[PDB]
Amino acid sequence: MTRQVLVTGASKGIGKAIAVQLAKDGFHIVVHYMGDQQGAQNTLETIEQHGGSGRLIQFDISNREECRTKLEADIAEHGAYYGVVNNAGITRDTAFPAMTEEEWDGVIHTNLDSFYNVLHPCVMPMVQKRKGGRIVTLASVGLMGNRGQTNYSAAKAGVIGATKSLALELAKRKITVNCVAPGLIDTGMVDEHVKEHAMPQIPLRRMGEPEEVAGLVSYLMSDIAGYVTRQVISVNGGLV
Amino acid sequence: MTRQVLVTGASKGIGKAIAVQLAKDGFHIVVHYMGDQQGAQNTLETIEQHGGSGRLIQFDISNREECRTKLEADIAEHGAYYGVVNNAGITRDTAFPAMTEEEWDGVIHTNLDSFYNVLHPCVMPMVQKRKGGRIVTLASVSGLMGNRGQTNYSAAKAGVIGATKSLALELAKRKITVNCVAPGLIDTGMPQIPLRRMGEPEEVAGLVSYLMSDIAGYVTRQVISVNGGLV
Amino acid sequence: MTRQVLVTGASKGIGKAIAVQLAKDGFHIVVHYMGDQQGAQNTLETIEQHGGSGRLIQFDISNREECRTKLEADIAEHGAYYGVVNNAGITRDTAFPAMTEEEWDGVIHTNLDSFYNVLHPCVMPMVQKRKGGRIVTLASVSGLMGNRGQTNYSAAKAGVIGATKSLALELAKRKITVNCVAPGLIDTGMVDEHVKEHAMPQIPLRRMGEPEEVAGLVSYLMSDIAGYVTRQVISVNGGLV
Amino acid sequence: TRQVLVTGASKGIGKAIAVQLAKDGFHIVVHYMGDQQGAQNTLETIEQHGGSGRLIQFDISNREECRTKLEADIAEHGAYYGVVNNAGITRDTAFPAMTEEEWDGVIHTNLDSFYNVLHPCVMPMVQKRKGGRIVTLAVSGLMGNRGQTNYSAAKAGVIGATKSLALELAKRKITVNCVAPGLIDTGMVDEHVKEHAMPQIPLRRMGEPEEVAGLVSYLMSDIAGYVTRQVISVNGGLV
Repeated sequence: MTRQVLVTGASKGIGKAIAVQLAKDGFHIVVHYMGDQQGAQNTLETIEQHGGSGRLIQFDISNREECRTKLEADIAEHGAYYGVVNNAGITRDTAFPAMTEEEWDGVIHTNLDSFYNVLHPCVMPMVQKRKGGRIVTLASVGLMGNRGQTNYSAAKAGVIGATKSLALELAKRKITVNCVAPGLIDTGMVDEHVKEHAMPQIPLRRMGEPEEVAGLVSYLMSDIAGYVTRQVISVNGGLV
Repeated sequence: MTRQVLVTGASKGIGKAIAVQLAKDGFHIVVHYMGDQQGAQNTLETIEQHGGSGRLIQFDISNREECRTKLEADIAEHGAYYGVVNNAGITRDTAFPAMTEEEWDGVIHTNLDSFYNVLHPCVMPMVQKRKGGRIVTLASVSGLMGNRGQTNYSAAKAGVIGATKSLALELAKRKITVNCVAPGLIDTGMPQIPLRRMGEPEEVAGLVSYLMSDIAGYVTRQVISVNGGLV
Repeated sequence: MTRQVLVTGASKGIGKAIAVQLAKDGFHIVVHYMGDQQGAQNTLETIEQHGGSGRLIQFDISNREECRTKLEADIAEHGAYYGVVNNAGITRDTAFPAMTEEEWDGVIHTNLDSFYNVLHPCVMPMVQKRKGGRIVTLASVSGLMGNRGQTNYSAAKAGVIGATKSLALELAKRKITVNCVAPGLIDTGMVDEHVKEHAMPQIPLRRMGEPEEVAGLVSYLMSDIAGYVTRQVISVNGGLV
Repeated sequence: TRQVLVTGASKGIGKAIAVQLAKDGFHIVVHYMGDQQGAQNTLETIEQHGGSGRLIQFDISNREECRTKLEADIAEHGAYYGVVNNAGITRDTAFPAMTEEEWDGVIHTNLDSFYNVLHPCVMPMVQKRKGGRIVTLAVSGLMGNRGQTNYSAAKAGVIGATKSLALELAKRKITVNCVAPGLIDTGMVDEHVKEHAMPQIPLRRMGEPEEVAGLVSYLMSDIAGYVTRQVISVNGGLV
């Protein structure tokens, strides 16, 4: 009966807004967090006070072994997830010639390897339950490239390509696979010089809110969105 | 403080499903038709059956002066639309070497010139109400990727995409989102589609519904595909 | 065997550069013009003076019947074209609310209807000659992402791209490739300078392109080794998009 | 006077590119990892037809080997004018069955490639102040796979890296583009793949390596200096 949705990074910002909204939609939210147990608990309590249901889960997304262990156990105990939302991390400009090995490797392995680390333990349980499903990845913002971000652009484009290929793979199981690509989102601590930097590039001349990303994820998660797959959809105020 | 949404081609198929879903969403639907009054009436009947509301309107999207006259009179009587859904459009499939003048022109006119004919009388009244707004055009996977026998249709729908993105840039400062919905193959009465089925009219309407919703206010200048994974 | 290539709008700028370069490549160029006869003869004289061959043709790409008559007569007399470069176009820039009927219609029916008006008389002869061929349409970055004050131009060029892809699919088995070239901002001379450096910061290369730089990509697509490139829209825009 | 590194030039597309770019007049650095026979023949063919070049060996998966060999080669001969970074061969694996090693290995070979080969080359190029050309090579467009999430992730990542680097080096008159071939007849193509793919290809034939090399030749050419940040597909209409 009940449909469970794992939301990574649901202790803060975009992941928290997604978790709250999907709980409102009726999904049993698995609120994931890395270190911030207080924030995850806050998310879950917000969910419960607005009439929904969920539970916490903890793992470090860059720790593949830990991801597998915690997810396989949570799944063995509670059943396969109907949905998996894989949220993104932050970026830091660095010009390619100046870029160090660690900057390249770290960006690639935190932003691209998390696709495998989080989704591999989750996909076949979802297939085996044969009730369809939903997978939604999120970009750091992937389609266009950006100065000083060859590593983050490679990672984000990689996620997009992995997402689309997996969409082709899982189409026959009635699991939709889509990527959401937000523009500049106001998550509460963004640099002023960042706002200053990009606001003229944004037709709507304003930052997006986390709830605005969550609305798009809520749509993709909904039953009527079952013919939408293999897509990367941007919520960026017209930036691109 | 009712919010009115014009839906062209709403007497049948995708247009009908959009009109019905948006009425369920709480919008007052202006059900447009050209000759299919019976279909339009059935749409409005269903709208009221679900507890919604709306009204009919008649014009030929290809007749620019008729469009302007009827739309401006409707806006005079009831106020400006909050949303416009530009859905009407025909196909005249054929090999390009065999394609006639009529087969080219009719497709361009009904599919692409309707952008100007329907939206031009509607934009400034929308802007002047200073309450934001929504414009959703309809294209096709054909417009994104090309398709044999559809040089005309692919041209017209790709053109709708380009016009839509431009208008998005123009109207963003009034908080009016402008987006385009590109359905794949829709069953309105197959091994190249990953989901291995045709789409349903309601599945197009669901995406139009999302775009018409208040929480979609930061999505603009987009062409979003509901196509089973074709592209 | 001589291969004829029609080049619309070849009296000036990009069309001229394409005509001159293709003549250098060895193609017999049909230099088309609408009103600018002297520019077209300038193009043909350049071609001739570097040892190439060509001939003029006149018609208005807006006038479908004139296009058909002139192209059918030229092809009846000289045989089917091997290549067609659909280059000619117009802009009528305006914000959408202020845009007139004629500013919308003129752009759609000159830039987008051109596809049918020029290519329909030319495709079946090309196919019938069973030698393969080349069709290259010219669009714009405006038709890829949209631009303020260009709902009409963006629509027409996006439409050109969609038609190009569909025709590519129809003709692929005929060994005719069909592609679209999308230039960025090209220095055609006398280009308005406010427009110019308003556009400079969007262009990574921090310069406008040269007509020869567009002609070089058309020249590549026209070449035999490009026979596996079709259904593509290729941008020459200094990294704009 | 203008040197071009061509990785994977011992065979197939890489060989075709090396041969053609040498006919265009570039001095080709013919790279190989294990296929020394093939690279020797690539260089010998170049020289027989009146061109010039030299061999270089390294494993593109070994960042250290790449850096040492490329820095040494550049120190002796000066920075490359062009770098062509070719792609490996694809493999089917359903995502559920895919192993840690299949994922990590494809990312490491097909994506980290970008850093391992290009990073030693970019700043020297910039410092020579003669402009330059970088071309990455993505096999794309096919339908009906049993899964290629890792290869498609790496190829999409290469495209993103390429476009971003294009943005960085635009000011330096260095163009950076990606070429995405369809199904190319390298002589080692599975019969099953030919059968399944051909009805999806409007041209109804595989491409020839020389048809990819012609597009690389165009991008390397001086007249192509206004083409940058692009992915250009040579695929017979596949997509």
